[PDB]
Amino acid sequence: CPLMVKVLDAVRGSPAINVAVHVFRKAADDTWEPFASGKTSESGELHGLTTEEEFVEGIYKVEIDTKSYWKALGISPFHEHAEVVFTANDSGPRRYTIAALLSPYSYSTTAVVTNP
Amino acid sequence: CPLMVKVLDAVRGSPAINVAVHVFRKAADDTWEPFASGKTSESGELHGLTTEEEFVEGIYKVEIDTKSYWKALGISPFHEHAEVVFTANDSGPRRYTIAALLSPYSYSTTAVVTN
Amino acid sequence: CPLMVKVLDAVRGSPAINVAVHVFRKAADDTWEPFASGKTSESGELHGLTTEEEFVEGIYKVEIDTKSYWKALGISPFHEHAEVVFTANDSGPRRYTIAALLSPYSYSTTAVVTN
Amino acid sequence: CPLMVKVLDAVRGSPAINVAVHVFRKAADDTWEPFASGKTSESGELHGLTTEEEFVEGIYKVEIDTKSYWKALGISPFHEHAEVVFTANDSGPRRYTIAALLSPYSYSTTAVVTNP
Ligand SMILES: COc1cc(O)c2c(=O)cc(-c3ccc(O)c(O)c3)oc2c1
Ligand SMILES: COc1cc(O)c2c(=O)cc(-c3ccc(O)c(O)c3)oc2c1
Ligand code: NA
Ligand code: NA
Repeated sequence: CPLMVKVLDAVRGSPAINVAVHVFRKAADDTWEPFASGKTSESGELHGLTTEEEFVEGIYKVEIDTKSYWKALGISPFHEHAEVVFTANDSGPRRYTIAALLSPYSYSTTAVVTNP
Repeated sequence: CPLMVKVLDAVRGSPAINVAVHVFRKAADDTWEPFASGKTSESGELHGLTTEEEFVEGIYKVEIDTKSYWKALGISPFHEHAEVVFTANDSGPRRYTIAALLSPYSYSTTAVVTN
Repeated sequence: CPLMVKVLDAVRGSPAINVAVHVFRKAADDTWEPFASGKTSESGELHGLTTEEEFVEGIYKVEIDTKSYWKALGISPFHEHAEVVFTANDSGPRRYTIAALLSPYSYSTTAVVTN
Repeated sequence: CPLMVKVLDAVRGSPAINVAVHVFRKAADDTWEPFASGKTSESGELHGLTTEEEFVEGIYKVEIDTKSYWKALGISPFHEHAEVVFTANDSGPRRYTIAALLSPYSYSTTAVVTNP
């Protein structure tokens, strides 16, 4: 898979398990079209969102459902979600790992991009 | 003003100057309505976006134009922009500072909410 | 003052108040010599640590007592402290702000160096 | 191995390769004794620093040689190194991953702690 999402919990020092993730792709009319979705596993990772064939050039938005995550742990957090927006595959196919590190009032996100 | 945005550059160890910032309010039909905008100052800060009277409870989005910032420095970045989406809540402290720390392939954002 | 320390709490979205901070200078024999210290204020800031005359070039270490901060809030943390080690350089801009953003199992630190 | 170090480069969007790491353990006299060292691989990971038997309770310091890393890439960075200091194994053996995300004037570090 050319798109993977990894989420960590900075309060617990653990993977962030059962985090919902929705991916969108900007359409020709400039709307955000639903592209793929899933949830993180016990390891904090979400694999299998898409395929090399389907993951064409485009502008993609990875929404990480942080508020839904934190509230289930009894924490009222600040953000609604984390949104990671990027152009993909503009120089040919790449593999993308989107990582996020979550706290109730803060998050950081990183991308690791590799050429297969 | 109840909303301030502060932007820092983790590559040069400096405020991120002249960065465009757009704030939107979520409307009843779920679209994003322009609310306020500006450019960060020489200190990386953008003050005066709104007033107590206008900044009612609701969902807001702060978009920070990170891509143009990095391109003006000759650096190829990953993200189109950084987006910070949150609910304004009258029960909490009254002053919101949205801080962002920028790198070409990463950013971190924080909310400092005080009285 | 050429050196300021700012500490933020990523769990509560607030300044980190009453955090002990110790600054050390590296001596010729490689040991760490106490240099300045204090506690962060209600704004999470510690001003007045040193002066231009005393803050000569060299290697400095800023230790932030994060463990005591989290324990006073009833939260079990990972780190003993956060340590920031850097060289002061007269060629660069003259004012150093060392910022730290704290979580129980993580921290991030940044240097904002300006004139 | 119960101690692993992972390092990422926030400028390049890549693993941070060939980063030197020195681990110390506080001795009874309160000095920092050299405990293990190594360097990150092509994946940004450093495995095999220690063993379950040798990684006893203690206060450990993981020094990540960030300045040496960045200068080789033609970047004069701010910090000398990142130092991650923590008590380990105080409630019995655990597995620790120390992760760091590096920029020239900033870094963030996280721990993921698991119970085997
Ligand atoms: C199990 O421990 C791991 C494993 C990873 O793959 C990762 C990873 O891929 C990325 C990061 C990370 C660390 C600090 C940040 O501020 C950030 O945005 C990301 O942590 C990990 C920790
Ligand atoms: C001038 O120095 C300052 C001043 C500030 O108010 C701030 C501030 O409000 C927040 C942060 C900050 C630091 C690290 C992060 O990972 C992050 O997301 C934010 O840095 C500052 C630095
Ligand atoms: Na192209
Ligand atoms: Na014990």
